[PDB]
Amino acid sequence: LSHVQQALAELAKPKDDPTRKHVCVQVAPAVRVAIAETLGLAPGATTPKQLAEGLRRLGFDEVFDTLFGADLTIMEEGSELLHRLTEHLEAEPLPMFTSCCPGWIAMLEKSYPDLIPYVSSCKSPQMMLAAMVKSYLAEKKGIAPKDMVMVSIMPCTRKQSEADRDWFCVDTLRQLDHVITTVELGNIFKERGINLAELPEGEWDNPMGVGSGAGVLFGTTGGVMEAALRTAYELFTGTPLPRLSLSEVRGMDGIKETNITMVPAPGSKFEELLKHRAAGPLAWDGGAGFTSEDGRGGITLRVAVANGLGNAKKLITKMQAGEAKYDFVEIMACPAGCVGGGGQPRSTDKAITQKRQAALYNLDEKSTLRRSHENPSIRELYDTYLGEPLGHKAHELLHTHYVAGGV
Ligand code: SF4
Ligand SMILES: [Cl-]
Repeated sequence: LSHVQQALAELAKPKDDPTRKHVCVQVAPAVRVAIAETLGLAPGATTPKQLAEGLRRLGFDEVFDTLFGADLTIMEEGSELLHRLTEHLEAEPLPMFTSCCPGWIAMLEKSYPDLIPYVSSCKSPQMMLAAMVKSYLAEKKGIAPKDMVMVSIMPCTRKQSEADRDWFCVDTLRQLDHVITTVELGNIFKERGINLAELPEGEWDNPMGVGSGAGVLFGTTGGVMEAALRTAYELFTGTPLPRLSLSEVRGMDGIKETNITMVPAPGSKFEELLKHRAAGPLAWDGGAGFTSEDGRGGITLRVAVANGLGNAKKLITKMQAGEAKYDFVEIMACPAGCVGGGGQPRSTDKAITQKRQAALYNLDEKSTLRRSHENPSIRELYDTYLGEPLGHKAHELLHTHYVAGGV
């Protein structure tokens, strides 16, 4: 039985069936924008809440937004980056690589096992949300994890392999049981005569198990990498980080970069560290610093983004050669990123991924910058359950490790 079949079988049990499990779903933004295409419509032609209604009609007990999981990843990865920076300023190495793309993680383990220590220990948004629901939410609702099935809808054909990593288990209890792609889900709806464009607005569930809505605030973060950078930057400097604009790197396909200059906040420990101490296949060059005549030092964070895997191999070679100098690097296996993932609908439109990206968020939400640490649902989870980012409980549920040679 395929994972689609297993999931549908669980949903086929009447809710009052004594062998019926609690079945929940989480949905990626890239799925939400592309699912309209499965009906021959434009990206974003169906609303987030129409999709939530559609999923509920399949028999899902809870319907979650993967963006809640991404708030968790931003919390942990922003903290991890800042921690690595602090340790390096006072003399888990740098540069740091993101860890959300399983295509990258597979290549890392098989082809670059020596780079393992440089990779973020964070789990992906979907795996963080799944770990959370089978632990925190299970406890809150008085439901045994064994009686819980979680499904995720992803634009990606590699997300099941991510979910299947052996140790992503609960206390064979899987944190995330089944991954379904955008097109597979689109097919499920069409086969059941569900037309998403004709559905009423439904509603999301909060993974916290109380209140209404998806448990994510209004607005956009700019994505996990930018938001992790913002978390670190704003704590370091005491000043806001605007939306980033990445620029194409000359002579290297699929690579974009930005340099972020950071002056420590006055009176901060960061200011102290820079002053008090002025003096590995990828050796950190001690970082790119700057100073002024009066002694106001700063560091420039050198950030790169690679799409996709061939292009990433060429970046790594340059990095190892010392020809490319970066402090924080995001590698995505797909040329267009997740909106162009292998589980997405096929279009004759060469610019379909541009249309999908543009429709990801409305102009209203686009104009409002969201910060994960300000989300009351996230605050409550840390305050009452997780403890501190990077802490013992957070590490146990939300972090992971890598296996040289692969799994
Ligand atoms: S970039 Fe592609 S392979 Fe990587 S997580 Fe996104 S959809 Fe999956
Ligand atoms: Cl994810």
